[PDB]
Amino acid sequence: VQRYYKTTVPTKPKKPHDISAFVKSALPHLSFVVLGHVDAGKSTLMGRLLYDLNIVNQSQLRKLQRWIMDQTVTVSICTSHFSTHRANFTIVDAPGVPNAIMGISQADMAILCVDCSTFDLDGQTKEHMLLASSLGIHNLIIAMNKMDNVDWSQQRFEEIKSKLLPYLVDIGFFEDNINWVPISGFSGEGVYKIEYTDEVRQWYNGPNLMSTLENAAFKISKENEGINKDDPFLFSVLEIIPSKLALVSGKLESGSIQPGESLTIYPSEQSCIVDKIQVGSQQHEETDVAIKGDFVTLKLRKAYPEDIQNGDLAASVDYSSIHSAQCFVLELTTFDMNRPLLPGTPFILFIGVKEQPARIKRLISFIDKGNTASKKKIRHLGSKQRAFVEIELIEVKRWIPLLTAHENDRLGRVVLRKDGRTIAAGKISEITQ
Ligand SMILES: Nc1nc2c(ncn2[C@@H]2O[C@H](COP(=O)(O)OP(=O)(O)O)[C@@H](O)[C@H]2O)c(=O)[nH]1
Repeated sequence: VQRYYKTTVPTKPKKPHDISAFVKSALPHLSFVVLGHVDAGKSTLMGRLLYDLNIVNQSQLRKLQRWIMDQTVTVSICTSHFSTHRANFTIVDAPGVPNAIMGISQADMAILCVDCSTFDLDGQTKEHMLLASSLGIHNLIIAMNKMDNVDWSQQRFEEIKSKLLPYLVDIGFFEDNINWVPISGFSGEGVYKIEYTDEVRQWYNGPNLMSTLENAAFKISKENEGINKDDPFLFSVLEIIPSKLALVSGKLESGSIQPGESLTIYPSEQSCIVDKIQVGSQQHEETDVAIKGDFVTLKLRKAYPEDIQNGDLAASVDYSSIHSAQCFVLELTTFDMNRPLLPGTPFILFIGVKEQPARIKRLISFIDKGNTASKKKIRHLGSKQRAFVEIELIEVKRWIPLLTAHENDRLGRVVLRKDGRTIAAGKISEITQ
Protein backbone atom coordinates (compact mmCIF):
# COMPACT_ATOMS: atom_id res chain seq x y z
CA VAL A 1 0.00 0.00 0.00
CA GLN A 2 2.53 2.65 1.03
CA ARG A 3 4.64 1.13 -1.75
CA TYR A 4 4.24 -1.66 -4.27
CA TYR A 5 7.27 -3.51 -5.58
CA LYS A 6 8.22 -1.74 -8.79
CA THR A 7 10.99 -2.29 -11.29
CA THR A 8 12.20 -0.79 -14.55
CA VAL A 9 14.43 -3.70 -15.51
CA PRO A 10 12.78 -6.19 -17.89
CA THR A 11 12.58 -9.78 -16.85
CA LYS A 12 13.10 -12.24 -19.72
CA PRO A 13 10.49 -14.73 -21.08
CA LYS A 14 10.48 -18.39 -19.96
CA LYS A 15 10.61 -19.46 -23.63
CA PRO A 16 11.73 -16.51 -25.78
CA HIS A 17 9.90 -16.20 -29.15
CA ASP A 18 10.52 -14.37 -32.41
CA ILE A 19 7.75 -11.81 -32.37
CA SER A 20 7.90 -11.04 -36.11
CA ALA A 21 7.89 -14.73 -36.72
CA PHE A 22 4.92 -15.31 -34.41
CA VAL A 23 2.91 -12.54 -36.04
CA LYS A 24 3.35 -13.86 -39.55
CA SER A 25 2.69 -17.44 -38.53
CA ALA A 26 -0.45 -16.17 -36.73
CA LEU A 27 -3.96 -15.49 -37.89
CA PRO A 28 -5.08 -11.88 -38.33
CA HIS A 29 -7.46 -10.46 -35.78
CA LEU A 30 -9.99 -7.67 -35.80
CA SER A 31 -12.23 -6.24 -33.10
CA PHE A 32 -15.22 -4.14 -34.04
CA VAL A 33 -18.23 -2.44 -32.56
CA VAL A 34 -21.64 -2.35 -34.23
CA LEU A 35 -23.18 1.12 -34.25
CA GLY A 36 -26.29 2.59 -35.88
CA HIS A 37 -29.75 4.03 -35.19
CA VAL A 38 -32.33 2.35 -32.96
CA ASP A 39 -34.18 0.62 -35.82
CA ALA A 40 -31.50 -0.15 -38.35
CA GLY A 41 -31.04 -3.89 -38.00
CA LYS A 42 -28.13 -4.03 -35.56
CA SER A 43 -29.33 -7.12 -33.76
CA THR A 44 -31.02 -8.98 -36.59
CA LEU A 45 -27.76 -8.38 -38.45
CA MET A 46 -25.77 -9.66 -35.45
CA GLY A 47 -28.05 -12.67 -35.15
CA ARG A 48 -27.76 -13.53 -38.81
CA LEU A 49 -24.00 -13.26 -38.50
CA LEU A 50 -23.61 -15.56 -35.51
CA TYR A 51 -26.07 -17.96 -37.18
CA ASP A 52 -23.94 -18.25 -40.30
CA LEU A 53 -21.24 -18.94 -37.75
CA ASN A 54 -23.26 -21.82 -36.33
CA ILE A 55 -23.20 -19.97 -32.98
CA VAL A 56 -26.90 -19.27 -33.07
CA ASN A 57 -29.59 -21.87 -33.52
CA GLN A 58 -32.07 -21.95 -36.34
CA SER A 59 -34.77 -21.24 -33.77
CA GLN A 60 -32.68 -18.89 -31.71
CA LEU A 61 -32.87 -16.88 -34.96
CA ARG A 62 -36.62 -17.15 -35.49
CA LYS A 63 -37.14 -15.85 -31.95
CA LEU A 64 -34.94 -12.82 -32.60
CA GLN A 65 -37.25 -12.18 -35.57
CA ARG A 66 -40.24 -10.38 -34.00
CA TRP A 67 -29.85 -10.99 -25.20
CA ILE A 68 -27.78 -11.79 -28.26
CA MET A 69 -24.61 -10.50 -26.60
CA ASP A 70 -25.29 -12.62 -23.52
CA GLN A 71 -25.91 -15.75 -25.62
CA THR A 72 -22.50 -15.87 -27.34
CA VAL A 73 -17.16 -7.47 -10.06
CA THR A 74 -17.91 -4.58 -12.42
CA VAL A 75 -17.99 -5.49 -16.11
CA SER A 76 -16.71 -2.81 -18.38
CA ILE A 77 -17.39 -4.20 -21.80
CA CYS A 78 -18.78 -7.40 -23.23
CA THR A 79 -16.83 -9.30 -25.81
CA SER A 80 -17.86 -12.14 -28.10
CA HIS A 81 -15.13 -13.95 -29.96
CA PHE A 82 -15.41 -15.80 -33.25
CA SER A 83 -13.50 -17.18 -36.13
CA THR A 84 -13.51 -18.14 -39.80
CA HIS A 85 -10.81 -20.08 -41.55
CA ARG A 86 -9.17 -16.77 -42.53
CA ALA A 87 -9.38 -14.55 -39.49
CA ASN A 88 -10.27 -14.07 -35.83
CA PHE A 89 -12.67 -11.44 -34.65
CA THR A 90 -13.98 -9.94 -31.45
CA ILE A 91 -17.35 -8.21 -31.27
CA VAL A 92 -17.25 -5.40 -28.73
CA ASP A 93 -20.23 -3.94 -26.93
CA ALA A 94 -20.88 -2.19 -23.67
CA PRO A 95 -23.49 -3.60 -21.30
CA GLY A 96 -26.57 -1.58 -20.28
CA VAL A 97 -23.98 7.28 -25.05
CA PRO A 98 -21.60 6.59 -22.16
CA ASN A 99 -22.05 2.93 -23.09
CA ALA A 100 -21.30 3.56 -26.77
CA ILE A 101 -18.10 5.34 -25.76
CA MET A 102 -16.88 2.25 -23.91
CA GLY A 103 -17.50 0.01 -26.87
CA ILE A 104 -15.98 2.40 -29.36
CA SER A 105 -12.87 2.91 -27.25
CA GLN A 106 -11.86 -0.77 -27.26
CA ALA A 107 -12.86 -1.63 -30.84
CA ASP A 108 -10.43 -1.41 -33.74
CA MET A 109 -13.09 -0.21 -36.20
CA ALA A 110 -16.83 0.30 -36.50
CA ILE A 111 -19.61 -1.22 -38.57
CA LEU A 112 -22.21 1.44 -39.08
CA CYS A 113 -25.54 -0.23 -39.74
CA VAL A 114 -27.95 1.96 -41.79
CA ASP A 115 -31.65 1.48 -42.58
CA CYS A 116 -32.13 1.97 -46.32
CA SER A 117 -35.94 1.68 -46.23
CA THR A 118 -38.00 4.69 -47.30
CA PHE A 119 -32.84 9.79 -46.50
CA ASP A 120 -32.92 11.33 -42.99
CA LEU A 121 -29.37 11.58 -41.66
CA ASP A 122 -30.54 11.36 -38.09
CA GLY A 123 -29.64 12.19 -34.51
CA GLN A 124 -28.05 9.08 -33.04
CA THR A 125 -26.46 7.92 -36.24
CA LYS A 126 -24.46 11.17 -36.38
CA GLU A 127 -23.73 10.99 -32.66
CA HIS A 128 -22.10 7.57 -33.07
CA MET A 129 -20.00 8.47 -36.05
CA LEU A 130 -18.93 11.57 -34.17
CA LEU A 131 -17.86 9.49 -31.17
CA ALA A 132 -16.25 6.96 -33.47
CA SER A 133 -13.79 9.42 -34.97
CA SER A 134 -13.39 11.52 -31.84
CA LEU A 135 -12.28 8.30 -30.12
CA GLY A 136 -9.68 7.24 -32.70
CA ILE A 137 -11.50 5.01 -35.15
CA HIS A 138 -10.27 5.53 -38.72
CA ASN A 139 -11.85 2.60 -40.50
CA LEU A 140 -15.55 2.09 -41.24
CA ILE A 141 -17.78 -0.45 -42.87
CA ILE A 142 -21.15 1.10 -43.60
CA ALA A 143 -23.50 -1.86 -43.73
CA MET A 144 -26.16 -0.40 -46.03
CA ASN A 145 -29.03 -2.38 -44.69
CA LYS A 146 -32.60 -3.45 -45.34
CA MET A 147 -32.12 -3.59 -49.08
CA ASP A 148 -35.30 -5.54 -49.54
CA ASN A 149 -37.50 -2.55 -48.71
CA VAL A 150 -35.90 -0.82 -51.68
CA ASP A 151 -35.56 -3.90 -53.89
CA TRP A 152 -31.78 -3.71 -53.79
CA SER A 153 -31.98 -0.37 -55.62
CA GLN A 154 -28.53 0.81 -56.73
CA GLN A 155 -30.29 4.15 -57.20
CA ARG A 156 -31.18 4.37 -53.52
CA PHE A 157 -27.95 2.81 -52.22
CA GLU A 158 -25.97 5.42 -54.16
CA GLU A 159 -28.36 8.16 -52.93
CA ILE A 160 -28.01 7.45 -49.23
CA LYS A 161 -24.27 7.23 -49.69
CA SER A 162 -23.98 10.62 -51.37
CA LYS A 163 -25.62 12.11 -48.27
CA LEU A 164 -23.69 10.16 -45.63
CA LEU A 165 -20.23 10.06 -47.21
CA PRO A 166 -19.73 13.88 -47.13
CA TYR A 167 -20.87 13.99 -43.52
CA LEU A 168 -18.47 11.27 -42.52
CA VAL A 169 -15.67 13.13 -44.27
CA ASP A 170 -16.43 16.48 -42.63
CA ILE A 171 -16.59 14.79 -39.25
CA GLY A 172 -13.03 13.58 -39.78
CA PHE A 173 -12.94 10.45 -41.90
CA PHE A 174 -11.25 9.56 -45.19
CA GLU A 175 -13.15 8.07 -48.11
CA ASP A 176 -10.75 5.09 -48.57
CA ASN A 177 -11.19 3.96 -44.98
CA ILE A 178 -14.89 3.71 -45.56
CA ASN A 179 -16.31 0.58 -47.17
CA TRP A 180 -19.91 0.39 -48.38
CA VAL A 181 -21.73 -2.95 -48.27
CA PRO A 182 -25.36 -3.67 -49.26
CA ILE A 183 -26.98 -6.32 -47.06
CA SER A 184 -30.21 -7.66 -45.71
CA GLY A 185 -29.98 -8.70 -42.08
CA PHE A 186 -33.28 -10.49 -42.63
CA SER A 187 -32.60 -12.50 -45.81
CA GLY A 188 -28.96 -12.74 -44.73
CA GLU A 189 -28.05 -11.68 -48.23
CA GLY A 190 -24.51 -10.33 -48.36
CA VAL A 191 -23.76 -10.96 -44.69
CA TYR A 192 -21.73 -14.17 -44.74
CA LYS A 193 -23.00 -17.51 -45.98
CA ILE A 194 -25.95 -16.52 -48.18
CA GLU A 195 -24.51 -15.10 -51.44
CA TYR A 196 -25.56 -11.99 -53.31
CA THR A 197 -28.45 -12.51 -55.67
CA ASP A 198 -27.59 -12.38 -59.37
CA GLU A 199 -29.88 -9.36 -59.87
CA VAL A 200 -27.82 -7.67 -57.18
CA ARG A 201 -24.51 -8.87 -58.61
CA GLN A 202 -25.11 -6.95 -61.85
CA TRP A 203 -24.53 -3.68 -59.99
CA TYR A 204 -22.78 -4.51 -56.71
CA ASN A 205 -19.50 -6.28 -57.47
CA GLY A 206 -17.54 -5.69 -54.22
CA PRO A 207 -17.16 -8.09 -51.22
CA ASN A 208 -19.78 -9.06 -48.64
CA LEU A 209 -19.91 -8.06 -45.00
CA MET A 210 -17.84 -10.97 -43.73
CA SER A 211 -15.22 -10.82 -46.45
CA THR A 212 -14.95 -7.08 -45.97
CA LEU A 213 -14.30 -7.82 -42.27
CA GLU A 214 -11.62 -10.35 -43.06
CA ASN A 215 -10.08 -7.80 -45.35
CA ALA A 216 -9.92 -5.29 -42.51
CA ALA A 217 -8.25 -7.88 -40.30
CA PHE A 218 -5.53 -8.62 -42.82
CA LYS A 219 -4.82 -4.91 -43.26
CA ILE A 220 -4.33 -4.73 -39.47
CA SER A 221 -2.32 -7.92 -39.05
CA LYS A 222 0.27 -6.47 -41.54
CA GLU A 223 1.05 -3.30 -39.59
CA ASN A 224 1.67 -5.61 -36.63
CA GLU A 225 4.38 -7.44 -38.59
CA GLY A 226 6.95 -4.84 -37.59
CA ILE A 227 6.50 -5.30 -33.83
CA ASN A 228 9.90 -5.55 -32.09
CA LYS A 229 11.11 -5.99 -28.55
CA ASP A 230 12.00 -2.33 -28.92
CA ASP A 231 8.26 -1.68 -28.92
CA PRO A 232 6.46 -0.68 -25.73
CA PHE A 233 3.86 -3.07 -24.38
CA LEU A 234 0.57 -1.28 -23.62
CA PHE A 235 -2.51 -2.92 -22.20
CA SER A 236 -5.85 -1.63 -21.05
CA VAL A 237 -7.07 -3.44 -17.98
CA LEU A 238 -10.67 -4.27 -18.93
CA GLU A 239 -11.70 -6.65 -16.18
CA ILE A 240 -10.33 -8.16 -13.01
CA ILE A 241 -11.44 -11.73 -12.30
CA PRO A 242 -11.44 -12.65 -8.56
CA SER A 243 -8.94 -14.99 -6.86
CA LYS A 244 -9.58 -17.09 -3.73
CA LEU A 245 -2.09 -15.11 -8.67
CA ALA A 246 -4.60 -12.65 -10.16
CA LEU A 247 -6.43 -12.77 -13.48
CA VAL A 248 -6.41 -9.58 -15.48
CA SER A 249 -8.31 -9.22 -18.72
CA GLY A 250 -7.78 -6.53 -21.34
CA LYS A 251 -6.69 -5.38 -24.78
CA LEU A 252 -3.06 -4.91 -25.82
CA GLU A 253 -2.78 -1.51 -27.47
CA SER A 254 0.89 -1.93 -28.38
CA GLY A 255 3.74 -4.39 -28.67
CA SER A 256 3.63 -7.86 -27.17
CA ILE A 257 3.97 -9.81 -23.96
CA GLN A 258 5.16 -13.39 -23.33
CA PRO A 259 4.93 -15.44 -20.13
CA GLY A 260 7.88 -14.60 -17.92
CA GLU A 261 8.02 -10.97 -19.03
CA SER A 262 7.00 -8.23 -16.60
CA LEU A 263 4.59 -5.30 -16.53
CA THR A 264 3.80 -2.29 -14.35
CA ILE A 265 0.18 -1.21 -13.80
CA TYR A 266 -0.90 2.40 -13.32
CA PRO A 267 -1.81 4.32 -11.18
CA SER A 268 -0.93 1.76 -8.48
CA GLU A 269 2.53 1.38 -10.00
CA GLN A 270 2.86 -2.32 -9.13
CA SER A 271 5.21 -4.52 -11.13
CA CYS A 272 3.79 -7.97 -11.74
CA ILE A 273 5.05 -10.97 -13.60
CA VAL A 274 2.83 -12.66 -16.12
CA ASP A 275 3.09 -16.43 -16.02
CA LYS A 276 0.14 -17.41 -18.19
CA ILE A 277 -1.56 -15.61 -21.06
CA GLN A 278 -5.03 -17.07 -21.45
CA VAL A 279 -6.99 -16.29 -24.59
CA GLY A 280 -9.89 -17.51 -26.70
CA SER A 281 -13.63 -17.31 -25.99
CA GLN A 282 -12.85 -19.36 -22.86
CA GLN A 283 -10.34 -16.99 -21.17
CA HIS A 284 -8.07 -23.14 -20.87
CA GLU A 285 -6.45 -22.06 -24.15
CA GLU A 286 -3.08 -20.34 -23.83
CA THR A 287 -0.46 -18.71 -26.04
CA ASP A 288 3.18 -17.84 -25.57
CA VAL A 289 2.74 -14.48 -27.28
CA ALA A 290 0.01 -11.87 -27.13
CA ILE A 291 0.51 -8.98 -29.57
CA LYS A 292 -1.11 -5.60 -30.12
CA GLY A 293 -4.84 -5.84 -30.70
CA ASP A 294 -5.33 -9.18 -28.95
CA PHE A 295 -7.95 -9.41 -26.19
CA VAL A 296 -6.44 -11.63 -23.50
CA THR A 297 -6.25 -12.48 -19.85
CA LEU A 298 -3.01 -12.32 -18.01
CA LYS A 299 -2.47 -14.61 -15.05
CA LEU A 300 -0.23 -12.44 -12.89
CA ARG A 301 2.23 -13.15 -10.05
CA LYS A 302 2.90 -10.45 -7.46
CA ALA A 303 -0.37 -8.69 -8.23
CA TYR A 304 -2.56 -6.86 -5.75
CA PRO A 305 -6.13 -6.75 -7.21
CA GLU A 306 -7.49 -4.33 -4.62
CA ASP A 307 -5.50 -1.59 -6.31
CA ILE A 308 -6.21 -2.58 -9.87
CA GLN A 309 -9.36 -1.35 -11.58
CA ASN A 310 -10.98 -1.30 -14.98
CA GLY A 311 -9.41 1.29 -17.26
CA ASP A 312 -6.04 1.07 -15.55
CA LEU A 313 -3.01 0.83 -17.83
CA ALA A 314 -0.15 -1.67 -17.83
CA ALA A 315 3.08 -1.18 -19.69
CA SER A 316 6.61 -2.34 -20.17
CA VAL A 317 8.63 -1.85 -17.03
CA ASP A 318 11.05 0.41 -18.91
CA TYR A 319 8.27 2.57 -20.35
CA SER A 320 7.97 5.87 -18.57
CA SER A 321 5.27 7.91 -20.36
CA ILE A 322 2.12 7.03 -18.46
CA HIS A 323 1.34 9.70 -15.84
CA SER A 324 -1.40 10.75 -13.49
CA ALA A 325 -2.57 14.38 -13.29
CA GLN A 326 -4.96 17.08 -12.10
CA CYS A 327 -4.13 19.28 -15.08
CA PHE A 328 -3.32 18.49 -18.70
CA VAL A 329 -3.62 20.20 -22.06
CA LEU A 330 -6.15 19.21 -24.67
CA GLU A 331 -5.91 19.91 -28.35
CA LEU A 332 -9.67 20.43 -28.34
CA THR A 333 -12.09 20.36 -31.22
CA THR A 334 -15.52 21.67 -30.51
CA PHE A 335 -18.95 20.79 -31.90
CA ASP A 336 -22.29 22.64 -31.64
CA MET A 337 -22.76 23.69 -28.01
CA ASN A 338 -25.51 25.68 -26.27
CA ARG A 339 -23.10 27.91 -24.38
CA PRO A 340 -19.43 28.71 -25.11
CA LEU A 341 -16.69 27.28 -22.90
CA LEU A 342 -15.10 29.59 -20.35
CA PRO A 343 -12.41 29.28 -17.75
CA GLY A 344 -14.10 27.30 -14.96
CA THR A 345 -16.83 25.73 -17.13
CA PRO A 346 -17.18 22.17 -15.87
CA PHE A 347 -18.02 19.04 -17.86
CA ILE A 348 -17.51 15.30 -17.82
CA LEU A 349 -14.37 13.92 -19.40
CA PHE A 350 -14.78 10.55 -21.07
CA ILE A 351 -11.61 8.58 -21.57
CA GLY A 352 -11.25 4.93 -22.41
CA VAL A 353 -13.73 3.10 -20.20
CA LYS A 354 -13.52 5.72 -17.47
CA GLU A 355 -15.50 8.92 -16.97
CA GLN A 356 -14.54 11.87 -14.78
CA PRO A 357 -15.78 15.36 -13.92
CA ALA A 358 -13.52 18.26 -14.87
CA ARG A 359 -13.38 21.94 -15.75
CA ILE A 360 -11.58 24.18 -18.17
CA LYS A 361 -8.81 25.86 -16.32
CA ARG A 362 -7.26 27.79 -19.16
CA LEU A 363 -8.16 28.79 -22.66
CA ILE A 364 -4.65 28.86 -24.08
CA SER A 365 -5.07 29.78 -27.72
CA PHE A 366 -7.05 29.20 -30.88
CA ILE A 367 -5.64 26.96 -33.56
CA ASP A 368 -5.63 28.78 -36.89
CA LYS A 369 -4.05 26.59 -39.58
CA GLY A 370 -2.36 23.22 -39.50
CA ASN A 371 -1.46 23.24 -35.83
CA THR A 372 -0.40 26.86 -35.32
CA ALA A 373 -1.40 28.74 -32.15
CA SER A 374 -3.27 31.79 -33.53
CA LYS A 375 -2.14 35.08 -31.97
CA LYS A 376 -5.87 36.00 -31.79
CA LYS A 377 -6.83 36.45 -28.16
CA ILE A 378 -9.34 33.99 -26.77
CA ARG A 379 -11.73 34.87 -23.96
CA HIS A 380 -14.23 32.11 -24.76
CA LEU A 381 -14.30 28.99 -26.89
CA GLY A 382 -17.39 28.72 -29.08
CA SER A 383 -18.97 26.09 -31.33
CA LYS A 384 -17.25 24.53 -34.35
CA GLN A 385 -13.77 25.74 -33.29
CA ARG A 386 -10.43 24.26 -32.25
CA ALA A 387 -8.14 25.44 -29.48
CA PHE A 388 -5.46 24.36 -27.05
CA VAL A 389 -7.04 24.20 -23.64
CA GLU A 390 -5.97 23.39 -20.08
CA ILE A 391 -8.26 21.02 -18.21
CA GLU A 392 -8.46 20.35 -14.49
CA LEU A 393 -9.98 17.28 -12.87
CA ILE A 394 -12.36 17.83 -9.98
CA GLU A 395 -13.52 15.58 -7.16
CA VAL A 396 -10.85 13.04 -7.99
CA LYS A 397 -11.37 9.89 -5.98
CA ARG A 398 -8.49 8.10 -7.68
CA TRP A 399 -5.81 9.07 -10.19
CA ILE A 400 -6.45 8.42 -13.87
CA PRO A 401 -3.41 7.15 -15.80
CA LEU A 402 -2.90 9.28 -18.91
CA LEU A 403 -0.93 8.93 -22.13
CA THR A 404 -0.48 11.78 -24.60
CA ALA A 405 -1.84 11.19 -28.07
CA HIS A 406 1.64 11.51 -29.55
CA GLU A 407 2.69 8.53 -27.50
CA ASN A 408 -0.29 6.59 -28.70
CA ASP A 409 -3.08 7.85 -30.87
CA ARG A 410 -5.90 5.80 -29.47
CA LEU A 411 -5.33 5.97 -25.74
CA GLY A 412 -4.63 9.69 -26.01
CA ARG A 413 -8.13 10.80 -26.98
CA VAL A 414 -10.97 12.08 -24.81
CA VAL A 415 -14.58 13.06 -25.36
CA LEU A 416 -16.14 15.95 -23.49
CA ARG A 417 -19.80 16.11 -22.58
CA LYS A 418 -21.82 18.57 -20.58
CA ASP A 419 -25.51 18.45 -19.63
CA GLY A 420 -26.02 15.27 -21.56
CA ARG A 421 -24.65 16.68 -24.83
CA THR A 422 -21.40 15.64 -26.51
CA ILE A 423 -19.74 19.05 -26.76
CA ALA A 424 -16.16 18.37 -27.87
CA ALA A 425 -13.37 15.97 -28.64
CA GLY A 426 -9.77 16.31 -27.54
CA LYS A 427 -6.29 14.88 -28.03
CA ILE A 428 -4.09 14.93 -24.94
CA SER A 429 -1.20 17.16 -25.94
CA GLU A 430 0.76 17.56 -22.78
CA ILE A 431 0.56 16.47 -19.20
CA THR A 432 1.14 18.98 -16.38
CA GLN A 433 1.89 16.07 -13.96
N1 LIG B 1 -36.74 -5.53 -44.63
C1 LIG B 1 -35.72 -5.74 -43.76
N2 LIG B 1 -35.95 -5.52 -42.44
C2 LIG B 1 -34.97 -5.71 -41.51
C3 LIG B 1 -33.65 -6.15 -41.97
N3 LIG B 1 -32.88 -6.26 -40.87
C4 LIG B 1 -33.64 -5.91 -39.80
N4 LIG B 1 -34.90 -5.58 -40.18
C5 LIG B 1 -36.03 -5.16 -39.30
O1 LIG B 1 -36.00 -3.76 -39.01
C6 LIG B 1 -36.23 -3.54 -37.61
C7 LIG B 1 -34.89 -3.21 -36.95
O2 LIG B 1 -34.87 -3.79 -35.65
P1 LIG B 1 -33.61 -4.60 -35.04
O3 LIG B 1 -33.21 -5.89 -35.74
O4 LIG B 1 -33.84 -4.88 -33.57
O5 LIG B 1 -32.49 -3.46 -35.23
P2 LIG B 1 -31.93 -2.58 -34.01
O6 LIG B 1 -33.02 -2.40 -32.98
O7 LIG B 1 -31.50 -1.24 -34.56
O8 LIG B 1 -30.72 -3.32 -33.45
C8 LIG B 1 -36.74 -4.86 -37.06
O9 LIG B 1 -38.16 -4.97 -37.22
C9 LIG B 1 -35.99 -5.85 -37.93
O10 LIG B 1 -36.55 -7.18 -37.90
C10 LIG B 1 -33.48 -6.36 -43.43
O11 LIG B 1 -32.40 -6.73 -43.91
N5 LIG B 1 -34.53 -6.14 -44.24
